[PDB]
Amino acid sequence: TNPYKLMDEAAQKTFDRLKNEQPQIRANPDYLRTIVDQELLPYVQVKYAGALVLGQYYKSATPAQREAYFAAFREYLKQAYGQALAMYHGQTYQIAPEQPLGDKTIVPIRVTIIDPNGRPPVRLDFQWRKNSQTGNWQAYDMIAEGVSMITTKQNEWGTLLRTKGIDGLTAQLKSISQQKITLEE
Ligand SMILES: CCCCCCCCCCCCCCCC(=O)OC[C@H](COP(=O)(O)OCCN)OC(=O)CCCCCCCCCCCCCCC
Repeated sequence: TNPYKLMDEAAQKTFDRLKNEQPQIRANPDYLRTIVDQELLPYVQVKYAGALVLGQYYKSATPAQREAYFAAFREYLKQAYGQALAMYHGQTYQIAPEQPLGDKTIVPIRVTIIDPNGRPPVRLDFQWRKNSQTGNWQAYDMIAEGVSMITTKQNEWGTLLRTKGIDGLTAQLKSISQQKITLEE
């Protein structure tokens, strides 16, 4: 279980479904949520990325609040990444070539989304951590062009956390995950 292979398998499998399952996506755009759930989330440290988004506000949550938060957060990943896969129009991808890992516990792995018409590339640095029990590698952030998504969400949900706490943020996640995914034509 090595992050460069996993990064590449996740990518291969996602692109395959996006190319070959247009009928399913067009019959029901929320079917993108499946492609995210089956091809991308198995490699995502969903609790850890959820907890990082909470920061200070993790310590204060009851187990009940945390489990309701994480459930909401996974639904919210499927919806949000689903809505991003709605931007597919026959892009291809490139992976950073494998480095040796040595003793490193964090590794950034770039996937360049490549436009078929030679429009500008999108550089996504996926952040992989070695799990400290199992040794397995999982993604826990995405740096889109220069910017951490996790930091982007800390900043954007910070008032909602100061005003309404985890419960407020869990209500907003559930709310967004109920938005039907929309397709460009
Ligand atoms: C590896 C396979 C990659 C798939 C790419 C397929 C190509 C399809 C074409 C579309 C181009 C892709 C880039 C879209 C532009 C963009 O980055 O934005 C896509 C959007 C940002 O946009 P927004 O303003 O809607 O944010 C507002 C949306 N709420 O991020 C998101 O979902 C944000 C969600 C991130 C939440 C916290 C971060 C958790 C990190 C966990 C890591 C998960 C994946 C790990 C997998 C191993």
